Amino acid sequence: SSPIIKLRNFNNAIKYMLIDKYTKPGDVVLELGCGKGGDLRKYGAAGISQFIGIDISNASIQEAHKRYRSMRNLDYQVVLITGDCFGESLGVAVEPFPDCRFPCDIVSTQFCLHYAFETEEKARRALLNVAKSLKIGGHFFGTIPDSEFIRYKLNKFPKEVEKPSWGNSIYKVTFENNSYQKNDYEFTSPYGQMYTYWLEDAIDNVPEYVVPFETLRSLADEYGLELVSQMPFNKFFVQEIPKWIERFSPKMREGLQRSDGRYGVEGDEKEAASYFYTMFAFRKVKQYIEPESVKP
Ligand SMILES: Nc1ncnc2c1ncn2[C@@H]1O[C@H](CSCC[C@H](N)C(=O)O)[C@@H](O)[C@H]1O
Repeated sequence: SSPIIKLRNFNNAIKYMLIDKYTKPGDVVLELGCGKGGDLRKYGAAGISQFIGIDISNASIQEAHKRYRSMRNLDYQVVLITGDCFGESLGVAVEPFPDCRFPCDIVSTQFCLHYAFETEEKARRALLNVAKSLKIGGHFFGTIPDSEFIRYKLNKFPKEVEKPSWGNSIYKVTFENNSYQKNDYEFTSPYGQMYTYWLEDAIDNVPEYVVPFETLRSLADEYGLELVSQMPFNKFFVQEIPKWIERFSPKMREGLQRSDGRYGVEGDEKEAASYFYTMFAFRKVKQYIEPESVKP
């Protein structure tokens, strides 16, 4: 109905499309930054065997527990853990939860990996956490702001603007500084490139960090993860929607359909959801061995 509701419907559609594209029956899923568990139920149709949700917010995990408790137990085991997925090794978080079945098949980071790019140390710790958790042949997928859209918008500001900002009725980005423009329209470093993000009734002016996708790809490769797909939300939706029209309920279709009959978003939610964000998927191709770790 409202632009922000259509954004939420669209992003939920994206997550269904992403999860069901790469997740297989029987998979063990590690959901990092799982929040209140809003995607827990999206794995049911995929037929997974175990969902491990980790989030740094104990309040969100408590709410995840409460929402799961009122649910009848699904066909998969659910493990919900309060823990820092980006600034600490995952072993600390999951050690009290021996039911976790590692190595897993899927690592999912939905709308959260960009918080790991606060520093190189945190970005590397997050990606090592992802890589070490996975089987060879496992997949790492997720959703982050598209650095190429961010660069496109940043490139429009003259160097004199001290705090480049843009948005529309439902979102706003405010960069901490103009170092990008002063640096001939390139980030001075891949990490800690901070902007405050506002999303109506979702994110209340919280700092987050650009994820220059070439750096995410380079780091992933260093830790044994090969890019399978990276697509802005609008192009991913176009690619997947032909197989999903029949799967969505009537109300779900109605909440995704435009007046010209196509499915997707228009208006302010078009930029806020379908341009601002990209999906990605990596496959683990080799086991990372820490440099100089093999001793006599
Ligand atoms: N270092 C960190 N470790 C784990 N979770 C983190 C984190 N930094 C941020 N988060 C979590 O990232 C989440 C972003 S909100 C997205 C929640 C969920 N993945 C969904 O798509 O609905 C929040 O729950 C926040 O607490």
